[PDB]
Amino acid sequence: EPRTLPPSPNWYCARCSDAVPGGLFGFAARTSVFLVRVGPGAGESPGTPPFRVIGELVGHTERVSGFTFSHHPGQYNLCATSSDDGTVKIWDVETKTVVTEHALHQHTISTLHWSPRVKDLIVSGDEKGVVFCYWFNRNDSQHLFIEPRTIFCLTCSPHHEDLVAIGYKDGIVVIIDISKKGEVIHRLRGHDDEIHSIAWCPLPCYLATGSKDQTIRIWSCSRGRGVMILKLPFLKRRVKERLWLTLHWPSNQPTQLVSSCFGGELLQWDLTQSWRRKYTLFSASSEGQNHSRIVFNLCPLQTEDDKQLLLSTSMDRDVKCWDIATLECSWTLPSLGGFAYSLAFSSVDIGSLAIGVGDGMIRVWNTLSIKNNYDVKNFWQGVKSKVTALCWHPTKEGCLAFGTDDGKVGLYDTYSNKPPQISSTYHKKTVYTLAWGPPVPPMSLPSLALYSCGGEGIVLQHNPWKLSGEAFDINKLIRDTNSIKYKLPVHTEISWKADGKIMALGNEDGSIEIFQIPNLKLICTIQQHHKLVNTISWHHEHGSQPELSYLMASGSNNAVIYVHNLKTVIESSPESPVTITEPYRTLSGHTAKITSVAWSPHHDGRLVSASYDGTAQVWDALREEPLCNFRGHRGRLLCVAWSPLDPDCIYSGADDFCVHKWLTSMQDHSRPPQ
Ligand SMILES: C[n+]1cn([C@@H]2O[C@H](COP(=O)(O)OP(=O)(O)O)[C@@H](O)[C@H]2O)c2nc(N)[nH]c(=O)c21
Repeated sequence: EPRTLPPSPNWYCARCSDAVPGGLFGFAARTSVFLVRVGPGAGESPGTPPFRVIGELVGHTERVSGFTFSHHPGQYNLCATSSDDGTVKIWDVETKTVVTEHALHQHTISTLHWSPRVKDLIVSGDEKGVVFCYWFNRNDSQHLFIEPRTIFCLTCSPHHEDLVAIGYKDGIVVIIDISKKGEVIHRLRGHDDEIHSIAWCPLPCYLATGSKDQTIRIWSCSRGRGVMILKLPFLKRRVKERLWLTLHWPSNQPTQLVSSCFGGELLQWDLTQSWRRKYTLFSASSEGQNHSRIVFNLCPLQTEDDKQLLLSTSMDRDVKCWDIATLECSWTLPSLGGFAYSLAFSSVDIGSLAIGVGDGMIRVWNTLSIKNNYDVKNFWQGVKSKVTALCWHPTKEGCLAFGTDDGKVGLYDTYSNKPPQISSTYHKKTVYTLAWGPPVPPMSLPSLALYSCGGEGIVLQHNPWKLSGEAFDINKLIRDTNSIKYKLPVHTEISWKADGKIMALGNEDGSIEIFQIPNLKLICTIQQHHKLVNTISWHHEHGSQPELSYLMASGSNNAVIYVHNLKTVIESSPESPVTITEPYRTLSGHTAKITSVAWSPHHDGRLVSASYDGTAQVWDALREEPLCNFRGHRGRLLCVAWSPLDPDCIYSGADDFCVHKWLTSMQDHSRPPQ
């Protein structure tokens, strides 16, 4: 399996993640459940954090709203999910397949719980207050209804196999007996708002409830009354955001109770110090290890080497693992909240990978961290909208160019906390391409200019030193230099040659026009593609044969990839432009549009391509031979990038909300699926 940057855990679900001893962690994300092996079984270096994304539960067609592991010894491999598609599925995580399922619910399911006491019991509840009890082994059921209120959470008793606690949207908490046709045994009034979490005392009774009303309440089953009220402290920061108050009652420390707080802070409440309402802040000493937005779920995981771990899911899109013994953050697994549109490695900071995501946050992945496989920085300043284009500055470290789907073009400094400069001139459509190169008139009359291409077909030339100034339409220069009466084509791609002496423009009609410095004289037009040009890449200038740097790969809405050698036509320097209609090489194999191509900086004529067919293909372009096909993604690939340091390592991003880091040598398939 490849190293994976997963989709964000789902929000506002009382229980859409869970863990089992060993062990294995699973979290709902969009329509799937992603499994994470944690501990010795993850197979990681003694330095790097002991975890790894190993699998995915695929089958649901709508949002997964609930997830629960079977905590019965021997059946830690069984789990259950709930979905907005109306179904409850039982899974086998070792085969990622569905054992059995049901669709008994007639309304949108809220959550579900695997009974801690009965091997095959799974209780679920929907937003009309309907509860189904499901025994999957003998395929039995029990339609129940308690109160005409929206169910938010439910938790089976770990001690009594017939007791189930249910929390509602209005603050009502009930404990029912499922053997007595769902009779309300206790009715707990006190909360004024949504119940988010319900935890029973691990010792055989007491139970704790967490609510949006900022209070935690401990109740006694004997008296059916509340014995303790814990209100959240108004702590200091370390934006209108509502609270989510979830709980964990550690079986090791029955006198302690873990909860979330404002801003995603985690708290450990000492219940013996009742009147003192004494708590301890998680990672109280260290800064920046804590979540920055609210926490939704908490899952206890004891590893095989007896480590007490706690996993948290958050709105800040991080998944964190805490050591309960120290209350410190062991590690962090970042996640994506949208499409992975662009990938770009810096030529200055060689291992620095920038990721353009559809949730309005730029990720910078330090792929060279020895102690951390997921060293990822977030940048949300002045972005908001989807980042659809990225390009590092070629010489200035920490300077990143970015473009958004609403036509914005910006300059972000990642070494500092300076707000990004936003260009005044913007495109009427999505910025699909950015490129650095030598400034052309009128700008040249800065060392490098930032070029941006938008969906409307305009390519703007930006000034780095004066971003708020006026960006120039290069069509105004092309029209004059090459003397063109009729209108110019819709540009869809821009790619500079390595020497900065040649700029290539791809168009909606499928043609690629070849211009040259300093006035963009049209010396060549490639008529090969008959559909919109998506991507163009020039070969690097440090191959065995320096004549390789005249090779140009291109991808369009057709599945066929073309390579064109431009040694002759460029070195001939024709005053009359030349039309080329023959490919120097041809790469067939993909079955859908090509979104991205890139040359390996480690080899000669080795190309990687990203396609809507759901795969990435590695070619030996010179011999037109497919080498390996990566099929890890479940969606359509939007971008691909070669590791600058490892010749065997490639990164890819798709609309499945995933970035995969994979090895060419580990791929069994050689060509795309047919
Ligand atoms: C219009 N357009 C679409 N793409 C590619 O196609 C993806 C999305 O294309 P889309 O038109 O936004 O939606 P659709 O193709 O699924 O119907 C983007 O992530 C790009 O990789 C494009 N890529 C480039 N370079 N230029 C373009 O004008 C362009």
